[PDB]
Order: sequence, then structure tokens, then C-alpha cells
Amino acid sequence: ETTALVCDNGSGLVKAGFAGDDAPRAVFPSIVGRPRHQGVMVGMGQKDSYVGDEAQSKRGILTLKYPIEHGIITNWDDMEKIWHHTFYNELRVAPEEHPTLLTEAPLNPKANREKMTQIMFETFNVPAMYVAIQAVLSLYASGRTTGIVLDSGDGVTHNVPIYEGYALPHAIMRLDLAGRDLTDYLMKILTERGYSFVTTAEREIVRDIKEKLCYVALDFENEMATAASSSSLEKSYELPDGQVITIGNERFRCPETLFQPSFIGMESAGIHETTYNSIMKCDIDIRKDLYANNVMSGGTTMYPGIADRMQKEITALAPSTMKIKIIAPPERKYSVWIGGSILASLSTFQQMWITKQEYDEAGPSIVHRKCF
Amino acid sequence: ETTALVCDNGSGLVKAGFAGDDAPRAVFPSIVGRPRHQGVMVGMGQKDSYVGDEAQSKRGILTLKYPIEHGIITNWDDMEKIWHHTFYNELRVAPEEHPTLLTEAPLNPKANREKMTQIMFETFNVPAMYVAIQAVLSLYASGRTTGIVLDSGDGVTHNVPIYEGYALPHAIMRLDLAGRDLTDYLMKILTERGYSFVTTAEREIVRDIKEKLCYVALDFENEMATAASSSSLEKSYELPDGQVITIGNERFRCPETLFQPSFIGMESAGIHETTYNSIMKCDIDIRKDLYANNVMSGGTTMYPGIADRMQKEITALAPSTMKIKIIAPPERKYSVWIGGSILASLSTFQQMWITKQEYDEAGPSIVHRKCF
Amino acid sequence: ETTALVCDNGSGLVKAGFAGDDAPRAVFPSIVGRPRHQGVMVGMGQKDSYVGDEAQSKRGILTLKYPIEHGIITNWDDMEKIWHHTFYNELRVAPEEHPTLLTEAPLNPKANREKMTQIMFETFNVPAMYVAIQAVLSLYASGRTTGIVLDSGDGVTHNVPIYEGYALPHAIMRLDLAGRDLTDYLMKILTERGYSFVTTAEREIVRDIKEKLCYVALDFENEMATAASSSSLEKSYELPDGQVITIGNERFRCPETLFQPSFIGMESAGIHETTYNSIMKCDIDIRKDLYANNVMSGGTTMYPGIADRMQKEITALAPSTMKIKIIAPPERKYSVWIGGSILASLSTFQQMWITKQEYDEAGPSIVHRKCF
Ligand SMILES: Nc1ncnc2c1ncn2[C@@H]1O[C@H](COP(=O)(O)OP(=O)(O)O)[C@@H](O)[C@H]1O
Ligand SMILES: Nc1ncnc2c1ncn2[C@@H]1O[C@H](COP(=O)(O)OP(=O)(O)O)[C@@H](O)[C@H]1O
Ligand SMILES: Nc1ncnc2c1ncn2[C@@H]1O[C@H](COP(=O)(O)OP(=O)(O)O)[C@@H](O)[C@H]1O
Ligand SMILES: [Mg+2]
Ligand SMILES: [Mg+2]
Ligand SMILES: [Mg+2]
Repeated sequence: ETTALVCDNGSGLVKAGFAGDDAPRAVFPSIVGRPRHQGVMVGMGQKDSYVGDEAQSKRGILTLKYPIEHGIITNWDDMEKIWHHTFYNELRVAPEEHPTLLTEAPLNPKANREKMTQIMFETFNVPAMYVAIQAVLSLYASGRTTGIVLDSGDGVTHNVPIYEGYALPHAIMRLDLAGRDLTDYLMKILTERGYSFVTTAEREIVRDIKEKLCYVALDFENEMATAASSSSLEKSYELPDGQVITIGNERFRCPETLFQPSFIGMESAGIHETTYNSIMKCDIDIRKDLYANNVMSGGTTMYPGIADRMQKEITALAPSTMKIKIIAPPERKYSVWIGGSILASLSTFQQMWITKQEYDEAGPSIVHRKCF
Repeated sequence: ETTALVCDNGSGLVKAGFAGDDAPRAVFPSIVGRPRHQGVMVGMGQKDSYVGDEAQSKRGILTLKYPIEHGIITNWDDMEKIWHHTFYNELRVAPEEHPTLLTEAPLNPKANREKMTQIMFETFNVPAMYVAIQAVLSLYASGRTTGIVLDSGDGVTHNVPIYEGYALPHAIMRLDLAGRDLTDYLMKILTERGYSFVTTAEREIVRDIKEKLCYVALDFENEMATAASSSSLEKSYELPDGQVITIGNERFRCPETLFQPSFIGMESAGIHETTYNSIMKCDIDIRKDLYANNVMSGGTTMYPGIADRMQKEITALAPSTMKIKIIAPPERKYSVWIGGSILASLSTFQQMWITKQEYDEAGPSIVHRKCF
Repeated sequence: ETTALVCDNGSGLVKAGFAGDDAPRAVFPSIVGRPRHQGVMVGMGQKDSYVGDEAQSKRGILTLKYPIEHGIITNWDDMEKIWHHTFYNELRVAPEEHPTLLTEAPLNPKANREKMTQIMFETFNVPAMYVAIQAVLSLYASGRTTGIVLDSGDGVTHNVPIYEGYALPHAIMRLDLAGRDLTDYLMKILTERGYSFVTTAEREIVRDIKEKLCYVALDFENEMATAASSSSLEKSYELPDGQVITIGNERFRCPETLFQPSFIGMESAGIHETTYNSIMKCDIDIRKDLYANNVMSGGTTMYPGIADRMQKEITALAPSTMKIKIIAPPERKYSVWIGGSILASLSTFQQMWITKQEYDEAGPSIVHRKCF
């Protein structure tokens, strides 16, 4: 009778909802905003901190901080604030009568999940909770069993291969290059056209510009030549103070960092080579099914050229006798939450919860014994 | 009214069917596979063991083990699993109403036969059972009564001479050099070209390469010279992951171990010398008939150069006035099963079964006093 | 009158010197570094590539590549750079008047040895060159004739048994698991404590951490329990930028892959099982002498728990009436070079060189008819 709660706490967004639903009920940015100026009007119910959409609406007088950086919770008081807001203000629910399912990026510090379990059991004390890997939930949402999931969000980009329900943990690859780094690089290269964005609110503006006008090119050199030749790739964006900026090759130079990380001085390979190397680390007999089941999840995969570019690159890397399919569902921005709702509604999962009694007996160390 | 069952349990393959048929109904690999990677998805009916074609089709996440090694059952739980699979899932029969005929290589340990009888009477209890030697079944299938049978399979290569229905057990020669050793030698010599196959799953790939591309050279030195001079003996093979590997002299070096065991460090003589030595241990009055009635059986005799090579070698060893003939029927891979089905259907064999009453009276030791 | 050169090119280090000596003259890492950032100061003697110690010293602005992977030369221009550095800059010698001895792991591709011969005779033209197996040299340096050598370096781990100077190639075992794999595994498992090492410059830092702080436990479960109980096994390491990290069970979990390869997803057996399997594949009359003469060589055998652990494991596997003795000399990091210098100084070896006239007459294939 007691329904469960699925809460995906990503680096940039929080997606919370109820188990068994098709879409998350609450989606809001994971920011805590604090006033930086002097208050002069007495009364009027001024608060010392702001969370979520309230921080975004008043961001012109606030400094915004992200409690999660690269999938790791850096500030715990702010994260506790975010959880309090998502339980009592958005979902409008009492945490002490609902089991909770949370998510974790692969190859993360163990202290992160230990303190997550401790806060959930000692501050928002729940009957049960479960910490799950995001790529497995994305595969649950896709409805299939074999596939290699590339999950790219705001802090982390990771590839995880799964075959017939079994993971190959030695082939999991993690890259700390995601949407926030793309926002930073776009911010840096906008200074070539005279536009100066420095503050935290201007970072939100640049992120909005990236979400609106950026795309992944099929061929980088040809698009550069086209942008140099004619003014056909230039788009105009209107700022909140009515100013209009015009961007050209920066529309496709920003997500190209996903394929050329050396644009921001990193030594790693692109996401295509990382995926290919993750497939080559697996057994030979499962590579054929891995090539045809590339599943893309997360908001950083929403650029409207990324599937074709990925297919072209992996086809250039893979043998010519192989069929390569890139799976990009239209609702892949919410794939982790949809998979968590699918998993938490299964009758075969109800014995895999971490109960309050087990936590009391074992302490904040059972999260490694019961969760993979 | 009760139909008899014929099950040939070799080192590599299980050939099971009903007596009176022309071909075995169920031929499947004799392996048990178990998961080695980490299962991350719940439900979906995951099993803790896979047997037969289900293990081979899913081998990329499994470790594969052969219960039978060199014709001796090493693991008995897995052997019971194989027998259960071949009685229920493949043959779709209830063993409580069908006598069973089984096969055993010459010069085997007694305990193997004893435990086979005990399992067949106490786990899959049968009205009666029998254990037969493979070479007499091969000579039954060949249709003749006199001849020398060279049976080479996956674990054992044995020569048995028979004259007018009487065997000479002192001339029986057993050699533990068969198909698995050839697969291992091919795996070793494929590293000369940079190809690495290490795991148990890749052993099956190398086995397929051996079954498809290898052959026996009529003269080994001239074949080596031909391979060194021109690239006319090279063949390409496409791997499961789409890689293409080219092999040259390894096509005829791998089965050359049958004629030169010293390639794998074995001091024994070749198969031709073993056949000649078995013939020369017999009486002088039967060697003329044994020379002209050489019968081959098993899957190791399926290389497309072995009959001519054996004829040439034995003609080199034998007197020039004798006629040497090699009998290589196209169905010789299934010769043991065909001979068993012919034998189990005879009206004079129904008195030679080991019934349940006699097993209760004598225990698992009547298999020596009733089976030769 | 011409002094012979002894050069050992492993996967990680180059040990070069003159025959007849006791220690190699030049021991330097086998890496080539190339700049990855933008040069802004004109002139100043900037080079396009760096080799050896100079590449390691300037690694903060360089990308470092290993020309040899798993004992196989993957890049040949970098290999020519390494050999030019070790001939003209380190040894300070002219190659045209010194014969050269090179080493190679067992079960390598033939093309590697052929191209080594071709490069040594056509680019660094030597009067003579000879390629030898590393384990035979280790037995030469050990002073004895009978023994089984376990040589583990940076790319390969191979077992070679020798009895009275005769080798048994069918019992030679090779495992592609060595120091670099342990470095990668340590990089993976240091992420549990929040440390992120990604770039190739940080791989050397992790290698230094492994060389200074890692060790092999005598009992794995007991040491895991001890680490879980108290913080007595924890050690601190200072990073190049002054940061201090602390590691606990990661000290002994990293080399345990040599005994449990499944930690990195490999299906193979541990080094103790591989040594026991190599002993069991030999003749029965030499196993007693192989048991008492386990010879350890290579830098991966330098952990301060590995001899006792190997003795315990082999004594567990071997019959109780056998004397198992592990021979781990203090200078076993340079056993290959010492054996090569011993062999190249023998008067009975001077007729086994491959002169330039023989190479001209036969081509780059006499290295198979002359070298074992
Ligand atoms: N349509 C889009 N095009 C490009 N980038 C997008 C788009 N939508 C979202 N993003 C990026 O995705 C990131 C967040 O995606 P998501 O995975 O849903 O959140 P989280 O990373 O917190 O899980 C943001 O940094 C944003 O810049
Ligand atoms: N066409 C072929 N060429 C060469 N070898 C073959 C061929 N077909 C099967 N084999 C080998 O025969 C062996 C098994 O043959 P068979 O005697 O029928 O089974 P078992 O040895 O279990 O009795 C396998 O090891 C396989 O490698
Ligand atoms: N004290 C040590 N303890 C453990 N490992 C070591 C130690 N010193 C060196 N190594 C390892 O030995 C490897 C190379 O050893 P060596 O065999 O001398 O070189 P190569 O493998 O190139 O022949 C390196 O990868 C290094 O990690
Ligand atoms: Mg996410
Ligand atoms: Mg057989
Ligand atoms: Mg070495």
C-alpha cells in the first residue's frame, strides 16, 4: 500500500517523483542561492537562502552554488536543503512513510553513498532506501537487457556495458567532461565576439544559449569552412535586458569538446573512442550485440547532431562487417528516472530494499554489501 | 513395446536418440557453463548454470567446463546435469520406461562404469541398462564382422582389432591424443601471427577454425616448402567481432600432431605406427584381413586428407604384397550411435541387459561380469 | 677485442650495458614523450620529442607513450628512437663495432623478432646480433642449470621449466598480466578514496605509489579483516604538488590480482596455479627438481610478501612429501641482464652469433634457424 519515491539527484538537475508513474512529478535545478547585497527594506519575509526555481527567478541578487560537482556531493548542508525542498515543498510528502530510491554515478567515492544513506536514515528517516547505478536504470527504461549505455549529464559522462543482465565492471569508463564543462568552454569562446559573461547568473544564461542554439556537426572541418564562407550558420539570441548576441561557429565548436577534449586541455579521448575502447575490453562474443545496442541517456546527448556523428565515428572505428545502431529515444533526458520507476515497481525488487533494521544492525556500511 | 535409448557420451559431444533410427535425434555440446560476471538486473529468470547449446550461445558471460576429460568423468554433478538435460529437455522422454545403452572407451577405470550404472539405476532409474565399447559399435555400423577400428574423438584415440566377432584385447591400443589437444596446439601456434585466444570461450572459436580450415598434408615437408614459396595455402576467417585472421601452414601443422605427437611433447608413436603395431600383435593368419579392413570413426577423422595419408603410411610400413584399404564412410562421425542403435534393436541382445533385479541382487559390480 | 653489448628492452624499462660486467650501465624508462600544449617562447632549444629520463622529468607538458605493449613492439619509430638513445646518448658507443644481445618473451609473434633483426642489421648495423629468451638468461644468472623460472615484468608473466639445460616448450606458460595492469587497477581503486588519476603523467605517480607502498599479504581475508578493524596498515604518500594521500587495504589489494586475476575480469588462474600447472605438464622424474628450484625474476616479483605467499600456495597445491623452495635473490630485478652478460662472455657462445654475411645470405628469417 505504501508507494515508493524515485529521486534522481544529478549534478545540475533534480528529478523526483513517485514509483509507477511515467514522468517525474518535480524537476528543478540543484542550486542553492544566497544574497550577496545589502538588505534595506525591513520585513517583507526575506529569507537567508533559496533553492531551485526560486533561486533561478531571483538570481540577479544571488550567488548560486551547486552542491554536486562531478557527481560528488561537495556541500552536505546544501544537499540536505535540496532534499528537504524536494520532499516537503515539491513532492508534498512525508519521508517517514515512503521508501526512497536514489542514484549514483559509477566509480564514485564510497563516502558519498555512505553519507547519503546516513542522511536518509537519520535526518529524513525512511522505512527503506536503495542506491542504484544510473546506466542500469537507463537500460531498464529502454526495455532491453543487452546494451552499452552512454550516460552524459552535467558532471559525469560514463559508458557501462551490460549483456543478458550481467555487467562487465572491468570495462566501465568514466570521463569528468559533461554539460557544465561545455558551458564553461562556451563562456570562454564567447569572449572572441566581445560578449563578457562572468557571474553565476550569466553562467545560467550561457547554459540557456547552449540548450537553444548549439548542435553537433557531422564534419567539423566542413562546418568550419562553411561558417568562414557564408553567414548561414549564425543565430541571434535575445538577452534578458533586450540585447541581441549573434553566434556562428560557436554553435558547433562547443559540443565538439565531447569529441575533442583537447579543446579544454584534457588528454582523454572523445566519447566515441571511449565507447569503442569500452566495447573492446569486453568478451569477443558479446561485441556484436554491444555494437547494435548503443543507448544514449542524459541531457548532454540532446544536441541535434550527436547520434549521426556517433554512428559515423564508431563505424569508422569498428569493422566494416558490423551493424552499429545508436538508440536515442525522445525521452532520454529522463531515462534514469523512468528506469528507477520501472525497477521500484517490480515485485521481484521488494526484497532488495535496505530496511531500517538492517541499517541499525550494520551501520552506514551495508550500502556496499546490498547495493552494487 | 518399450523403445531403447542410445546415448553416446564422448569427451566433446552428446549424441542421444532412440534405437532403430538412422541418425541420433539430439546432438549437443557436452559442456556446463556458469556465470562469472556481475548480474545487475533483477528477475528475467536468470539461472545459475547453462547446459548444451544454451551455454554455447551465451558463452560470452560464462565459464565453460567439460565434465568428461580424456574419456573419464571428472565432475559428476555436471554429468548428472547433462544426463538430465538429454533425458528431459532434448529427448523429451521419461527414463522410467526406456532401457538405456551407453558407451565407454577401452582401458578406462572401472569406477567410471560403476558410477555410470549407479547413477542410471538410482537417479534416472531405468528398467535396464547396458555399457558397450565404442569400436564394436563402429564395426556394427560398418556392417562387417572383421576389421581394425581406429576411433578418434575429442579425448581418446583407440585401435581395436576384431576377427569374426572375436576381439584381441591384448592388441588394443589407447592414446590420449585427440581433438582437444589439437585445439590447444592450434591455440599455441596461432600466437606466432599475433592472434591471442586465452579464455574458454575463445577455445570454441579456435575449435571452429580447426573444424573449418584444417587438413592433413599428403607429404609434410613438401607442403611446408609450398607454403613457404607462395601464399597459395592461406585462408581467411572472420571472427565473431568482425575481425579477419589469415592462417597459412597452421592448417596442416595442427593435425600433423596426430602423426608426430612430439609436436606437443608426447613420446608416443603416430596413429599409423599405432595401427601397424596393433596389427602386428595379432596372429599372423588374420593380418591380411585386418590390413584390408581399416575402419575409421569419430570426428577427429574428418580432416580432408587423413585417409590417403594413413594409406600411404601403412603401405610404407607393411609388406608390399598386402592390400591396404581404409574405410572412411561419410557418416563416420555418428558411427558409434548407429552401431549402438543396430545392436540395441537385435532380438539376440534383449537377453543381455542389466535389469533392476540383478542390480539389486549384485550391486554396482555386475557391469564387469555382464559387459565386456 | 670488440666488446659485446647486452641490451634488455622490456615493456617498461631499458637495461643496457657491456658484456662481462656485473650491473647494467644505463637503466631508463622506455617511453617517448611529445608535447601537447602551445609553445610560446621562440628558440630555446625546444625538441619535438623526448626519450627516457628527460621525458619523465618534463612529463607535466608531455604525453608519454610506451613503444612496447605486453612485450610486443607496437610503434617502430619510437623503438628506433629508444635504441638510438641507448646507443649514442647513454652507452656513448658506436654500434657498428659491437655485437648486440637482445631479449624476447616466449610465445611472441615471429614478426617482432624478424623486424628487430632487420633494424639491428640495416639501421644500426652491427657485426652480429643474437636474440635470447629471458627466463633462460635468468637461470644463467641464478648460477644453476635446473629450475623453473617465473619472470614477471611490466607486460608479461611467463614460466619456463628447464631440466639439466634442456627446456620443455610444451610446458611454457604465459599470462598477459604484469606491472602495468596492476598500475591501472590501482588507478581504478584509488577512486574509492576520492583520488582521480587520469593522465599518463599521473600513471607514473601511481606506479611510484605502487613501488613504494604496495605489498602482498600472506592471507588475504585476514589482512582485509585487520584493515577493517584498525588503521594500522594505512600509509601516507606525498604528491608532487604537496598533497598527501592515505591508503589502507589498497596496499595489498593491488598485487592480489597476481593471485586472483578475476579482480580485473580475467578468467585465468593465479601465478601459483600457473606454476603448478607448468610443473604438472612436465615429466614425472623432473618434478621433484623443479619444486626445489623456483626462481623468481623481474620487477613485479619485488613486492615484500611474494616469496612466502608463493611458497604457501605451492605447498598447498603440491604433495606434502615435497620440498618447495622459492629462490628470490636481492638482485632479481636485473637477472635478465646479468644472465645476458654471462652468456655473451662465454667462449662457447662466440660461434652462435648471427653475422652480417649470414643475414645477407638468408635474410631476416635466419633468426628462427639460429635463435631458440
Ligand atoms: N536540449 C539540450 N541541448 C543541449 N544540452 C542540454 C539540453 N538539455 C539539457 N542539456 C544539458 O544537460 C545537463 C543536465 O542534464 P541531466 O542529465 O538531465 O541533469 P543531471 O546531469 O543533473 O542528471 C545540463 O548541463 C544542460 O546544459
Ligand atoms: N569437420 C571436422 N574436421 C575436423 N575435426 C572435427 C570436424 N568435426 C568435428 N571435429 C572434431 O571432433 C571432435 C568431436 O568428435 P566426436 O567423436 O563426434 O565427439 P566425441 O569426441 O565427443 O565422441 C571435436 O573435438 C571436434 O573438434
Ligand atoms: N619495488 C617494486 N615493487 C613492485 N613492483 C616494482 C618495483 N620496482 C619496479 N616494479 C615494477 O616492475 C615493472 C618493470 O620491471 P622490469 O621487469 O625490470 O621491467 P620490464 O618489465 O620492462 O623488463 C614496472 O612496471 C614496475 O611497476
Ligand atoms: Mg544524471
Ligand atoms: Mg566418440
Ligand atoms: Mg623483463
